[PDB]
Amino acid sequence: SVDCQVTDLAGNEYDLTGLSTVRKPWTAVDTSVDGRKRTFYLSVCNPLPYIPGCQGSAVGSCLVSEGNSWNLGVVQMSPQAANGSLSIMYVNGDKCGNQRFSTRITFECAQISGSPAFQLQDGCEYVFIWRTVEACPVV
Ligand SMILES: [Cl-]
Ligand code: NA
Repeated sequence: SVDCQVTDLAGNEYDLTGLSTVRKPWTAVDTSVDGRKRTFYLSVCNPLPYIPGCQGSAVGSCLVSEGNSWNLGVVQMSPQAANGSLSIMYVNGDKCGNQRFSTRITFECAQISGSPAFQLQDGCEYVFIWRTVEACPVV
Protein backbone atom coordinates (compact mmCIF):
# COMPACT_ATOMS: atom_id res chain seq x y z
CA SER A 1 0.00 0.00 0.00
CA VAL A 2 2.82 2.45 -0.74
CA ASP A 3 2.54 5.11 -3.43
CA CYS A 4 4.98 4.60 -6.31
CA GLN A 5 4.62 8.25 -7.42
CA VAL A 6 6.83 11.00 -6.00
CA THR A 7 7.51 14.64 -6.89
CA ASP A 8 10.92 15.97 -5.92
CA LEU A 9 11.52 19.46 -4.56
CA ALA A 10 12.37 20.66 -8.08
CA GLY A 11 9.04 19.38 -9.44
CA ASN A 12 10.21 16.31 -11.36
CA GLU A 13 7.60 13.55 -11.22
CA TYR A 14 8.77 9.95 -10.80
CA ASP A 15 6.49 6.98 -11.47
CA LEU A 16 7.61 3.50 -10.43
CA THR A 17 4.26 1.70 -10.77
CA GLY A 18 5.63 0.07 -13.93
CA LEU A 19 8.11 -1.73 -11.67
CA SER A 20 5.40 -2.93 -9.26
CA THR A 21 5.06 -6.70 -8.89
CA VAL A 22 1.55 -7.98 -9.60
CA ARG A 23 2.24 -11.71 -10.07
CA LYS A 24 5.97 -12.46 -9.84
CA PRO A 25 8.79 -10.52 -8.17
CA TRP A 26 11.94 -9.05 -9.64
CA THR A 27 15.10 -11.15 -9.67
CA ALA A 28 18.32 -9.30 -8.96
CA VAL A 29 21.31 -9.62 -11.25
CA ASP A 30 24.21 -10.73 -9.06
CA THR A 31 27.68 -11.32 -10.51
CA SER A 32 29.43 -11.29 -7.14
CA VAL A 33 31.42 -14.28 -5.95
CA ASP A 34 29.16 -14.54 -2.89
CA GLY A 35 26.25 -14.76 -5.34
CA ARG A 36 26.94 -18.36 -6.37
CA LYS A 37 24.27 -19.81 -4.06
CA ARG A 38 22.18 -16.69 -3.31
CA THR A 39 19.16 -15.15 -5.05
CA PHE A 40 17.78 -11.72 -4.16
CA TYR A 41 14.06 -11.16 -4.72
CA LEU A 42 12.78 -7.59 -4.86
CA SER A 43 9.56 -5.62 -5.21
CA VAL A 44 8.89 -1.91 -5.66
CA CYS A 45 6.30 -0.22 -3.41
CA ASN A 46 4.35 -3.46 -3.21
CA PRO A 47 5.29 -6.32 -0.89
CA LEU A 48 6.73 -9.49 -2.36
CA PRO A 49 4.37 -12.30 -3.37
CA TYR A 50 4.55 -15.49 -1.32
CA ILE A 51 8.18 -16.64 -1.15
CA PRO A 52 8.77 -19.60 1.21
CA GLY A 53 10.55 -18.42 4.34
CA CYS A 54 9.94 -14.66 4.23
CA GLN A 55 6.16 -14.48 4.70
CA GLY A 56 4.41 -12.36 7.33
CA SER A 57 6.03 -8.92 7.26
CA ALA A 58 5.16 -7.23 3.93
CA VAL A 59 8.67 -8.13 2.83
CA GLY A 60 10.08 -6.04 0.00
CA SER A 61 13.42 -7.85 -0.24
CA CYS A 62 14.10 -11.56 0.31
CA LEU A 63 17.45 -13.36 0.17
CA VAL A 64 17.00 -17.06 -0.69
CA SER A 65 20.07 -19.27 -0.35
CA GLU A 66 20.44 -23.02 0.30
CA GLY A 67 16.92 -23.58 1.59
CA ASN A 68 16.97 -20.71 4.09
CA SER A 69 15.27 -17.36 3.52
CA TRP A 70 16.06 -13.96 5.05
CA ASN A 71 13.82 -10.91 5.21
CA LEU A 72 16.00 -7.95 4.16
CA GLY A 73 13.46 -5.18 4.81
CA VAL A 74 9.77 -4.31 4.60
CA VAL A 75 7.98 -1.82 2.34
CA GLN A 76 7.13 1.30 4.34
CA MET A 77 8.56 4.46 2.78
CA SER A 78 7.86 5.54 -0.79
CA PRO A 79 10.73 6.03 -3.26
CA GLN A 80 12.81 8.99 -2.09
CA ALA A 81 14.03 11.60 -4.55
CA ALA A 82 15.43 14.01 -1.92
CA ASN A 83 19.64 16.45 -6.37
CA GLY A 84 17.32 14.27 -8.46
CA SER A 85 18.47 10.67 -7.84
CA LEU A 86 15.93 8.06 -6.77
CA SER A 87 16.28 5.72 -3.81
CA ILE A 88 13.97 3.31 -2.03
CA MET A 89 14.75 1.89 1.41
CA TYR A 90 13.47 -1.29 3.03
CA VAL A 91 14.55 -1.71 6.65
CA ASN A 92 13.68 -3.75 9.75
CA GLY A 93 14.21 -7.17 8.21
CA ASP A 94 15.50 -10.25 9.97
CA LYS A 95 17.98 -9.86 12.81
CA CYS A 96 21.51 -8.93 11.71
CA GLY A 97 23.86 -8.71 14.67
CA ASN A 98 22.52 -5.99 16.95
CA GLN A 99 20.58 -4.45 14.03
CA ARG A 100 18.17 -5.73 11.38
CA PHE A 101 18.81 -6.28 7.69
CA SER A 102 17.96 -3.48 5.27
CA THR A 103 17.84 -3.12 1.50
CA ARG A 104 18.62 -0.01 -0.55
CA ILE A 105 17.82 0.24 -4.26
CA THR A 106 19.49 3.20 -5.97
CA PHE A 107 17.81 4.12 -9.26
CA GLU A 108 19.52 5.76 -12.21
CA CYS A 109 17.81 7.28 -15.23
CA ALA A 110 18.94 5.18 -18.18
CA GLN A 111 17.30 4.83 -21.59
CA ILE A 112 16.81 1.07 -21.21
CA SER A 113 14.48 -1.37 -19.46
CA GLY A 114 16.83 -2.51 -16.72
CA SER A 115 16.76 -5.04 -13.91
CA PRO A 116 18.08 -4.40 -10.38
CA ALA A 117 21.62 -5.60 -9.77
CA PHE A 118 23.34 -6.42 -6.51
CA GLN A 119 25.97 -3.75 -5.87
CA LEU A 120 27.14 -3.85 -2.28
CA GLN A 121 26.72 -5.27 1.20
CA ASP A 122 27.32 -2.45 3.68
CA GLY A 123 27.30 -4.36 6.96
CA CYS A 124 23.62 -5.17 7.41
CA GLU A 125 22.48 -3.16 4.36
CA TYR A 126 22.18 -4.73 0.91
CA VAL A 127 22.66 -2.10 -1.80
CA PHE A 128 21.19 -2.48 -5.28
CA ILE A 129 21.68 -0.44 -8.45
CA TRP A 130 18.74 -0.19 -10.87
CA ARG A 131 19.50 1.52 -14.19
CA THR A 132 16.18 1.72 -16.02
CA VAL A 133 13.91 4.07 -17.94
CA GLU A 134 11.35 4.21 -15.13
CA ALA A 135 13.90 6.05 -12.95
CA CYS A 136 13.52 9.07 -15.29
CA PRO A 137 11.25 12.09 -14.73
CA VAL A 138 7.69 11.60 -15.95
CA VAL A 139 5.84 14.17 -18.05
CL1 LIG B 1 3.99 -9.11 -12.73
NA1 NA C 1 6.44 -20.57 5.13
